[PDB]
Amino acid sequence: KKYTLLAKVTGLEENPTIIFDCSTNLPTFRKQQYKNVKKSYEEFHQLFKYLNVAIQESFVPTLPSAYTTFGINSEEDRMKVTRNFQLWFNRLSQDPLIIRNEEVAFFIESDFNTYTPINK
Repeated sequence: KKYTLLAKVTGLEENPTIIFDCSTNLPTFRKQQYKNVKKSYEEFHQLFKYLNVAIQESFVPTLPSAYTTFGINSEEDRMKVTRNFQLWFNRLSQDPLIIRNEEVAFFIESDFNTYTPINK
């Protein structure tokens, strides 16, 4: 009965890339299954910055630390950062008012490294 947004962070690659699959039934999306979505950290910052000021009635989860995300040096670091982005996606998906915002869809569906908000 509920709208759902399920992200599975599958890996990472200045401006690191976060790789994830996405499953949703939200009518704001073009389709339902997305595989190997690639988003740069700066695109995440753009989405957070929009949501933080656009949805002030909700708590928008703070992004994983840029310092630790940009500072990956061990495979252990890589796993910890992967888990951090997984936790971020999980908390985002748990707010039904946030996932209804079409900027979430535009972020996920736009070309790698191109997302800035459509809405002002």
